[PDB]
Amino acid sequence: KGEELFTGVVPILVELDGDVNGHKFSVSGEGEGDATYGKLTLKFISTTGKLPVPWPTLVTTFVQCFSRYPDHMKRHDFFKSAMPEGYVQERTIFFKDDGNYKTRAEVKFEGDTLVNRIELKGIDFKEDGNILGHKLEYNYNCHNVYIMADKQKNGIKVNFKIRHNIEDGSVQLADHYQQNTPIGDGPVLLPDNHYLKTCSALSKDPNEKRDHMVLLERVTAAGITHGMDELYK
Repeated sequence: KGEELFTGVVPILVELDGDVNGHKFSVSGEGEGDATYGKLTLKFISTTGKLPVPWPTLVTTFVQCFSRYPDHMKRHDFFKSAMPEGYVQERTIFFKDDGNYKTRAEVKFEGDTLVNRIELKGIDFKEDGNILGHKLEYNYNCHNVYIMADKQKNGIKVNFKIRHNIEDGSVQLADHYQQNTPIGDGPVLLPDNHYLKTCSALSKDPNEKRDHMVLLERVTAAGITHGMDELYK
């Protein structure tokens, strides 16, 4: 079905307008995905100047439909099943001992292009916190994304904890509460419990002047039966 839509490489467009503790900013991303290898390549650029928050804090915000689901786990892939029409992705991200982001996004095909348009509001951040104070290392760890069906909503409930290395020394945890629901009136794949093993590499474009981020990410569905295909482990 929608599965077919991901047979190969898909171009992606990402749009984000945000406001954190009153700071207004805008980001635009482009790149492509290949669910066959569970691989994404993306570049984002702030259009509103220097980013008021660390790039890393937005990674998760900025298309799980690109995950790699093993053949045997295909009945579990809500994301792809959800579309041509797309899904709405809503989240509440709690930065431990700090503020929080609430986000609402729509992911769907617009032509040949897989698009992710986002609205983000962040509040209660500490002016000299790890976030506003930009105390995060420019890096990213691997994380297990837990997935569950949400029968009642005809979608899924997703939960995970991101671990942000603090330049000072420890880790800044960010707890993610996530919900996905189909935009269309079609039937979707409500899966059995599972998870995606995810890893992201953050870099920069030497020949790029605006504040930006280059993201290389890989996602492999897991939790039901072991695969050698598994990213980590």
